[PDB]
Amino acid sequence: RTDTLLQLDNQLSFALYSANLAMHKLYRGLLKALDLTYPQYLVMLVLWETDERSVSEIGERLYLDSATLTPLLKRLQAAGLVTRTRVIIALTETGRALRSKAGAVPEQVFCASACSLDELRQLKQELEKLRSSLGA
Amino acid sequence: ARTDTLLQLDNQLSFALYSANLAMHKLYRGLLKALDLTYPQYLVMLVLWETDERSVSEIGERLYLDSATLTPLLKRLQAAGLVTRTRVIIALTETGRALRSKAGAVPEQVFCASACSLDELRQLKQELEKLRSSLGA
Repeated sequence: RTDTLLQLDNQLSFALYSANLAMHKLYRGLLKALDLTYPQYLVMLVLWETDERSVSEIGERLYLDSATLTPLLKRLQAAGLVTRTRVIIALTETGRALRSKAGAVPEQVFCASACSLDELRQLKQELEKLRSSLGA
Repeated sequence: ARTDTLLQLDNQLSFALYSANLAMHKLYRGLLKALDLTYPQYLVMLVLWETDERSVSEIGERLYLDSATLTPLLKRLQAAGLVTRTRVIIALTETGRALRSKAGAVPEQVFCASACSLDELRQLKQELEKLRSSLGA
């Protein structure tokens, strides 16, 4: 009997997949004013904390390979938010200015999660533990 | 204020979720190669292996996916001869039903790779379920 092992409700992957999509849906609404997609927003988070990073450094930080990150950088550059120069990525004046408009986003996500601070930190910790166990 | 601390990558629950999901996805690209399926196509098979002969709507509300997202997947499953379409209503084929036996190795390896205890895995799954619900409400 192998069926119970494959029931949808018993898959850790599906819970992760569906919660991540729900998070994306929430962000599409939260990032509307700053015209960013979630992954693009992640790149900006990296730059707003540490500017002038190489593509390799950003990819290592976000756990993204070149093929997935490059399109994000291209879109950010075309929007005038970052520069790409031989590759090193840096914020433009408007890209740096965008940070002030994203200040309320984290709090909005915290509220929507319905988690207490400890529940959020505990969940985040377990997810990071899982990420480390799954990845090389 | 120190809006910089609120915006740090390492302080985002969403990133921990996004990156753990990505790691799980990468693992699955390797695991599913033996079944020659993509993750979403696999999810559809999971639904059918538990409850066969389902409508596109039923499969959708089970996976929290809309018809527009499911349509391409079902056509690929059909082309692979794992599923048939009866006009709406998706049913497993002999081949699709047989694929279940070898699919068991997927959850098996995921558990091993997760380096979690049974209790830890189900507890994390429960919290993620709670979050999905909360985010949508």
